Amino acid sequence: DDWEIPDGQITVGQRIGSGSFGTVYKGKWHGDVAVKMLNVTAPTPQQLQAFKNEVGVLRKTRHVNILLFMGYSTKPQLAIVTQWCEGSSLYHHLHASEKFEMKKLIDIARQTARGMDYLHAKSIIHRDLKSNNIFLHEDNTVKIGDFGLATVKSRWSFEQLSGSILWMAPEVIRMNPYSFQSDVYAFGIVLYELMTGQLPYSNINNRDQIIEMVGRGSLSPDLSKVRSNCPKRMKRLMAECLKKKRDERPSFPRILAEIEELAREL
Ligand SMILES: CCCS(=O)(=O)Nc1ccc(F)c(C(=O)c2c[nH]c3ncc(Cl)cc23)c1F
Repeated sequence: DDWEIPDGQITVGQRIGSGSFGTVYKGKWHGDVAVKMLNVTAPTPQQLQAFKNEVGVLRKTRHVNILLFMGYSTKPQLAIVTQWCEGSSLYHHLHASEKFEMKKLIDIARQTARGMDYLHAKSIIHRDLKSNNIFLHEDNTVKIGDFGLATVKSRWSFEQLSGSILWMAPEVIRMNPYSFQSDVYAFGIVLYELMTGQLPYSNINNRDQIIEMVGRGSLSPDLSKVRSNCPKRMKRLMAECLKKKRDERPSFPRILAEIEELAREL
C-alpha cells in the first residue's frame, strides 16, 4: 500500500524482455530499477484486490538469492518494481556467447539452489525457472526472478509455453502438472546449460517435434556433451534432476547439500 510508487516517479526506458504475465523494462526511480509491465490496464475491483494480495506476498518473501521487490504501480498499467541486476541474466552470459571458471559455474548452481530452497520452504512453486530468470547482480550474487504471482499462475494455464519448453518437465508438456519436482527439472536444465555452455536440443529448429518427443520421453538432453572438467558428482546430480519419472528427482535440501559437498574441490 505504502509500496505504491506514486504517478510519474519511474522513468521507463530500455525494453529488456518478457517475464511471466508481463514485459521487463530498465527504469529509473532514485537510481537504477527494473519494471515488469503486466498486461492489465483497467483493473476491476477483483483485479486490484488480486494484485494487492500478490504484492502482500512479494513484501513478505525476502531472500539474498531472489529479486528484491521495491514497489508497485497501477497507472497506466499494473507493474512490479524490483532491484536492477547490472550483470544481466545467466542466459545472456552462457549462450551469448561463452567464459566462467568451474568454481563460478558451481557457485551459480549453489546460489540458485539456495534461493529455490528458500522458495520451496515458503511453499512457492516457481513454475518458470530458466537461465533468463537467473540474474547476476554484482556483488556477484545470483538473483531469481519470475517467482512472484504464483497463485495467479495456479489459477490460470501455460499457453505462453513457447518461447520456452526447454526447461519444461515432460509431465508439464503432456498436461500435477506443476510441482516442486517440475522446478527441480528446470534446475537440471540450468545445470546442463552451466556444465555444457549449450542449450538442450540446439540441433532441432522446430517446436512441435520437441513437444512430441520430450513429452513422450524419447528425447532428453545429450549428457555426453558435459565438460570433461565437470566433477562426476555434478554430472550425476544433473541426471537425477532431469529424471523423466517426476518423483525420482531430488528435493532442493538434497540438491544444495550435494553442490556444497562437490564444491570441495578445496
Ligand atoms: C520480487 C518479484 C520478482 S518477479 O517474480 O515478479 N519477476 C520480475 C519482476 C520484475 C522484473 F523487472 C524482473 C526482471 O526481469 C529483472 C529485475 N532486475 C533485473 N535486472 C536485470 C535484468 Cl536483465 C532483468 C531484471 C523480474 F524477474
